[PDB]
Amino acid sequence: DIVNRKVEHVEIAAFENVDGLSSSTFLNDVILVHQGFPGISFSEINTKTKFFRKEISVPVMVTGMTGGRNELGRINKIIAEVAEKFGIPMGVGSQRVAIEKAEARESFAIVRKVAPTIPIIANLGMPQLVKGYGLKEFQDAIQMIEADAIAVHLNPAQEVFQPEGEPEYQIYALEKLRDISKELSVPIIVKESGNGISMETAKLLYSYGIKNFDTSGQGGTNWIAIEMIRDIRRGNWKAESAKNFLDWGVPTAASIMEVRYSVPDSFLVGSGGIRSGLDAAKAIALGADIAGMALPVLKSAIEGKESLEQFFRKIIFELKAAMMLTGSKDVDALKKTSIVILGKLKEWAEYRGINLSIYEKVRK
Amino acid sequence: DIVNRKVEHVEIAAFENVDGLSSSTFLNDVILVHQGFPGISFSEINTKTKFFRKEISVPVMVTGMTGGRNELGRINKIIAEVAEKFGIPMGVGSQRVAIEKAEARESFAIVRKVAPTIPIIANLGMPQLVKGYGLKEFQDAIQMIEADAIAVHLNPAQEVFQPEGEPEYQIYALEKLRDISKELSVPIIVKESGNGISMETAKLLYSYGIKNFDTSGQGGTNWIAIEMIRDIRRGNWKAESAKNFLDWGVPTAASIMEVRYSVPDSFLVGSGGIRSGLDAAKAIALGADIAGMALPVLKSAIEGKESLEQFFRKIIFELKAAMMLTGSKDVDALKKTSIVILGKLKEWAEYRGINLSIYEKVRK
Amino acid sequence: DIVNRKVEHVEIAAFENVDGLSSSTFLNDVILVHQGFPGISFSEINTKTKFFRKEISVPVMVTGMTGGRNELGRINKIIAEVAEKFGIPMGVGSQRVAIEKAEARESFAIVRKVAPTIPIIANLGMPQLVKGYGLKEFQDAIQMIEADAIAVHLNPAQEVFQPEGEPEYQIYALEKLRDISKELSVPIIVKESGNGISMETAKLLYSYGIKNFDTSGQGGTNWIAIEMIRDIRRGNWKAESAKNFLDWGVPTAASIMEVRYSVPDSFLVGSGGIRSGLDAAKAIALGADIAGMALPVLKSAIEGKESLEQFFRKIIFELKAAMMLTGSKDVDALKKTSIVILGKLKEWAEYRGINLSIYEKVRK
Amino acid sequence: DIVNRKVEHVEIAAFENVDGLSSSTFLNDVILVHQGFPGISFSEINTKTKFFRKEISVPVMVTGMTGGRNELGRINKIIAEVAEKFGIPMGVGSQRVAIEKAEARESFAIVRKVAPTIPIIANLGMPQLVKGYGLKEFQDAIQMIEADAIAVHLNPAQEVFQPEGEPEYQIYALEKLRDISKELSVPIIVKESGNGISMETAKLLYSYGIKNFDTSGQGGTNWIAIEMIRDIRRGNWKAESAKNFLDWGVPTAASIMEVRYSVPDSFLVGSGGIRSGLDAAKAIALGADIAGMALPVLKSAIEGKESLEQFFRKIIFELKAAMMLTGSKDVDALKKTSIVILGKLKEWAEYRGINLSIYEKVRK
Ligand SMILES: Cc1cc2nc3c(=O)[nH]c(=O)nc-3n(C[C@H](O)[C@H](O)[C@H](O)COP(=O)(O)O)c2cc1C
Ligand SMILES: Cc1cc2nc3c(=O)[nH]c(=O)nc-3n(C[C@H](O)[C@H](O)[C@H](O)COP(=O)(O)O)c2cc1C
Ligand SMILES: Cc1cc2nc3c(=O)[nH]c(=O)nc-3n(C[C@H](O)[C@H](O)[C@H](O)COP(=O)(O)O)c2cc1C
Ligand SMILES: Cc1cc2nc3c(=O)[nH]c(=O)nc-3n(C[C@H](O)[C@H](O)[C@H](O)COP(=O)(O)O)c2cc1C
Ligand code: DMA
Ligand code: DMA
Ligand code: DMA
Ligand code: DMA
Ligand SMILES: [Mg+2]
Ligand SMILES: [Mg+2]
Ligand SMILES: [Mg+2]
Ligand SMILES: [Mg+2]
Repeated sequence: DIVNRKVEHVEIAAFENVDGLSSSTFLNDVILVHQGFPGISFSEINTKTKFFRKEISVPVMVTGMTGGRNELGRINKIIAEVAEKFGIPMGVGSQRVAIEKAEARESFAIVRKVAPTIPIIANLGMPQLVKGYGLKEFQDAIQMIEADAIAVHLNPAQEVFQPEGEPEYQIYALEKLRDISKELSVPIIVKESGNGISMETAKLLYSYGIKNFDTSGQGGTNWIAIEMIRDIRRGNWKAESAKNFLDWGVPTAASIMEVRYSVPDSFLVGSGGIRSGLDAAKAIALGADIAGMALPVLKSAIEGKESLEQFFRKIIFELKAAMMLTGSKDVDALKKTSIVILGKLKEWAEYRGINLSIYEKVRK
Repeated sequence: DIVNRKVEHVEIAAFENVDGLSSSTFLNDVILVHQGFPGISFSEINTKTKFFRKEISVPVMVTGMTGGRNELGRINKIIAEVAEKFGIPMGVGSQRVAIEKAEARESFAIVRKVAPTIPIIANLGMPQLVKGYGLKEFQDAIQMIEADAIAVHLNPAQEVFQPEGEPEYQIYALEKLRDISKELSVPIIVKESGNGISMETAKLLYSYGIKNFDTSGQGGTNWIAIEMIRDIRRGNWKAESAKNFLDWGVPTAASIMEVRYSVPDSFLVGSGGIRSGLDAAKAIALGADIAGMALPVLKSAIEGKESLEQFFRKIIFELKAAMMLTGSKDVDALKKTSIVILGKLKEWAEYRGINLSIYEKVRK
Repeated sequence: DIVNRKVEHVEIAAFENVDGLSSSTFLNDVILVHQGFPGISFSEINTKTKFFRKEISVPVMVTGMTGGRNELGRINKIIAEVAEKFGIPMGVGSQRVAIEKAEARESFAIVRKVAPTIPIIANLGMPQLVKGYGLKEFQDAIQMIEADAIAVHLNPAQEVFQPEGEPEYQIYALEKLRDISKELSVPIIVKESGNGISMETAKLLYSYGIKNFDTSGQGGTNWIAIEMIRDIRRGNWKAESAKNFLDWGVPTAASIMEVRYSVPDSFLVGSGGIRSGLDAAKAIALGADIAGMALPVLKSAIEGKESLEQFFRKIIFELKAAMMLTGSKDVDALKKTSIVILGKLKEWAEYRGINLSIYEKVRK
Repeated sequence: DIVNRKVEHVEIAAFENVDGLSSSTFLNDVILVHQGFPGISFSEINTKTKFFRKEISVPVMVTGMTGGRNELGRINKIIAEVAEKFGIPMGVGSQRVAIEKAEARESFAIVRKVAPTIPIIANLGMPQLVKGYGLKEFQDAIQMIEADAIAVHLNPAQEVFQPEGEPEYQIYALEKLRDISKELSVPIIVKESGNGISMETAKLLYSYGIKNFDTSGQGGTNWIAIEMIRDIRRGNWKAESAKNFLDWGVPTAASIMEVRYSVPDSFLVGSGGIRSGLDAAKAIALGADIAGMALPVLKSAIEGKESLEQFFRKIIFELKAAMMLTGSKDVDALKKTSIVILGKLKEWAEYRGINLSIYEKVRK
């Protein structure tokens, strides 16, 4: 019933009120400057971009979500087969459960069966690095789905409020991670889980050789909220404490700036409450290399394959519309299109010593 | 039934909820400084100003709206005959439909019949320049109403979400436009359609010899909203994507600043959600040479001639009041009266590198 | 029935919704810094201050309001006899009506009968200076109540929307005013009427020898609103235009700054929506020499003598509390106590080039 | 029935609507930067800190509240015995009543009986120093509970609106306080009472040798509100005046900055509307040495011992969570962890000349 937590996560995320609960992406404060004369035609817009060694159709990825059981695997199947069809990369949920129990291995292995060509991304938790995971468990997760990269997740917020949570993040784990990167065939992405990557955390990770980040800021799926609900449900007293932390974290937009600024040469996924292609566009324009999505993908896949195919169409169209309307012929042009940064995001950046002049240069 | 789109545009704009829907002019953030001692009498205020080669009574124009059918032409008739009476210039709707079908030619030609002296402004769409329009179609549109100028419209936003939309804006079209200006007897205005002119777009247009701009920013008629409604109505899936773009664009006030700043010597109409003579006053004060109106004129003309005559009286009075209360004896004095720029418009201008010092100089 | 407008003004102001209607003082944005150790006792706080040649008990005045009829004069009687008792100066309403009709002379003359010692301030409208008033009409108004000063009022906003309004403010009127000051035995105050004095207006007035100003900014009695109501009532079409100007003007707080800054050595009444002793305190602290009130005094006087005596007690106490809690032993100490300027007032001051450094110096 | 005021204070504070009534801590504007990789384990977080000569378990204190009667003493008993159990320091309510009546001495003396080891802090009012309290009354208060320090309270705000209030704060009282510190065996803390310490007040107190401050800013228990309620209840006319001052004071967060900045080397309690361990965390991070609480401790103690034990667990956990999620191994690390200062708090600090650069340095 670490597999029970797995179904509870999906069940709450999908059907309960946790999307952006008391949180904010700050994407509100980002405005793409409209170009009344785009200088391009809609049909010649090229959404292709690179994702490590492969090429992907759209600068969007599905980030890690689930696995560890049947109904969980058949979700992963729906996601993967559609992701394949659209040429967009897919992460899988934490593979811990598949390392601990061989029955859960199938619900992850299905992904590569049904999606042979797209980038697939493994997933293990940072806490497990403190609790005696090493080179072989990583290679396990990797070869189990023939992953093109592995995502190690940061979730100290969640672990703290989780009823069975493991809030251990000793510096030792980074020495280990860095050694494991020596021996690994594929690159590592470090990703948060709804609470965002600060420039301190980015710089630290970078100092240990981490080059790929996934922001996962607040404003999307509220993981403190999900554990709060699990806490309420067990009459665990932590529930009320969690309530005080519902807006803890770096908002996604702020995280994107923070990471891009503190480690310019990084490969950067901008995720955490990306809900439309416009949001994807803003995130990329703001500094991300690719935009990441979880929850809305889950909600669609639960409704069935074509429901999700319609979702990706809507996202892709939206993105292309933002590109069109900024005169951005391809992903590179979008990355350097004109933006306005307003309100709280501005105040944030200024206080954190993010120089708006030198920032415009770093993003391009 | 490109004529059907023409009636549907009028029918939605006039009777459905699209005026400023999730959009904003930012005119809110503009404050005309009250002068307790004006230094003038109300009766000596002179609202006269030049409009290319003619002189107009008020620094206000009715911008292009409709034509292509009977009930559409009898609207144009009401507008034009009232515009004439008040000595205010009038643009007509897109003349594409009249180029394609000779029956629609009457609904445009009526305008010059009933309004012999005021500036009348022709209208063709930018996409048509990529789709084989040229010198002769322009001269057609012009001589068809004995136009004093022709407005070429930017509507990539609209075209994108339009169900039958043509979102093609290749750079070629500007090379063509620039050549057509060589041969044309009247000047060209480039205008947007509810989404605004950025300083990048202004500068580009200017580099092709365009000197007359009509901002048409967001915060008035929401053209994305109108197409969304047409999409909902056809059960076209684009409807929901459109919903995400309802606040896409440059707000009018911001656009005025952007144009005036990036191309100081421009002749500049400030339009997009101008609803009162106070709005007109702000737009002029802010940097516009003349203020532009569409939707409220439509709504009045639909109610009848005198309903619209009362409207122009209200607008004029309001304008004169703002002039009086700023001690502005004439349109020139208004253009350099004292203002305050606040809130989001300030943040916008700062981020976009609009120097408030050097701006005050350019508008004065 | 210029006497009828007099009754209607009181009747609307007193019983209808016009106090701060869509307007704002910006006093919100002014904060008096609390001193946990004041350094004084409440009982030793000295509220005394000078008012031209006289001394007054409190740095507060009742500004001009009414007269011209019986029920209007018996209001002036209640106000005056209470003002006398409290040693606070009182302005009277416009004396135009008393110049035009000798029956109205009594409703003004009563004031000096019942208030022999306090400063009484005469009142005439600026428009009348263009319409043939001069030295003798001024001396009339003065000697009619043995005034210690005369207030000439600026009301171009009001006159514009007034149904029988006279919006004439030629520069000639200042040449005349300046000559009339030559021959007058008492000083002149120029005051606005709900719409505030800008720094341009202040400077202009100053260049004609005017040294005493009464801000009367927006956020209090909305005089555009009052005339709008009169308009609605006569089915006058101006009603709707007025509605668009409901928030026209300089907010009181801004006006105080603007005047103090542009003419440092001025004697300055801060009025326009002063509703509590805290408001009075903020206004003085901000830069006013004395605080001015109209509407709330009217409303109390209408309820009877003791109702108004209780009002002045409440005001005085409130003021003293603010003085106590800022460690301000007397009016001078309050004028230089510590403040915070926030929000929109700050943005206003910055845009209008009011240097916050050099401002803090000027207000001391 | 100065003991009646004691019962009324508790009875209103506890059961009526006065917590943060029209007031604000500004803690909203303080954001602790989330660290996705903390670099520590939750279990190795050390919350210990020094409190004068003693060491305390948590950087939190219960600030002074009550005493003077039986049901008041049995509250003090519950608080103290729990405070003891958790190793957190406790202040007692004003000991005036125990100096005046020997029956009230028991309700204070109980505290040291049931809490032998924790720091206990005496309490006397600043007004009593002008009304002939001296060395011996201080030593009385101290030895009556074997206090480790004495808090003298600033409450001019309260005294002003109190029906039986004594608003006397002559400078003389500081000369006296300073002399009394000569002869006293324990240190003196100066604390406010819901209205905050300004940098002027801090500097003044410091110039008289005061080194320990307790901010007690607005946004928590509204003492003006409490006296307002007492006023309403006695039909005292001051009630309405009080209403106008409900948001008078320095917001806690602002006060913390102001004190830390004006007197860097101070020992500083940050109190006034601290309601969660997150609030405690923010206050310490911001500049406080320890966080202070009153009202929520009262409310729990009223419900019984274990209700309050649960409360302290909740607070401690919350605090440790904030520490964890900022990678703060101990109280010192938290004091120098990364923050963002936004909105009104930023505007406040800027206007008050608090240099954000030189501030970041002072807080570490
Ligand atoms: C049901 C669900 C389970 C998830 N589980 C995982 C996990 O196993 N590992 C992980 O790194 N991310 C996990 N995520 C977090 C996402 O990858 C993502 O970083 C975060 O939810 C923010 O994106 P969103 O707001 O678009 O969902 C999960 C999200 C959802 C909705
Ligand atoms: C019913 C209607 C039809 C319009 N059609 C056209 C068009 O043919 N060509 C064009 O350049 N502008 C067109 N406009 C846009 C206006 O000229 C104007 O730029 C825009 O609506 C913003 O102004 P408003 O908010 O005052 O309406 C149309 C507006 C309306 C309301
Ligand atoms: C009923 C009434 C009549 C007034 N008439 C006059 C007038 O005769 N002359 C004048 O200078 N001010 C006049 N005032 C304006 C006030 O002196 C004051 O400047 C303005 O009302 C703002 O103050 P308040 O908001 O505290 O009323 C009048 C105000 C009221 C309420
Ligand atoms: C019932 C009650 C009585 C209090 N009485 C005292 C007092 O005797 N002396 C004092 O210095 N502080 C007194 N306080 C004020 C607190 O010590 C504290 O400074 C203030 O309430 C702000 O903290 P809070 O918002 O956490 O309650 C009292 C607070 C409460 C709730
Ligand atoms: C958002 C996120 C990281 C979800 C997985 O949490 P978990 O603690 O259930 O993962 P694991 O199975 O690694 O404990
Ligand atoms: C606001 C605006 C430009 C309306 C005309 O759009 P359209 O696409 O119907 O014009 P055309 O007839 O040129 O296609
Ligand atoms: C607020 C104010 C100035 C009221 C008097 O206006 P008015 O135009 O009735 O005065 P007058 O009697 O001078 O015309
Ligand atoms: C918040 C606070 C200081 C409460 C005690 O006030 P009080 O005036 O009842 O105290 P004392 O007993 O010293 O008069
Ligand atoms: Mg886990
Ligand atoms: Mg078109
Ligand atoms: Mg008049
Ligand atoms: Mg007391």
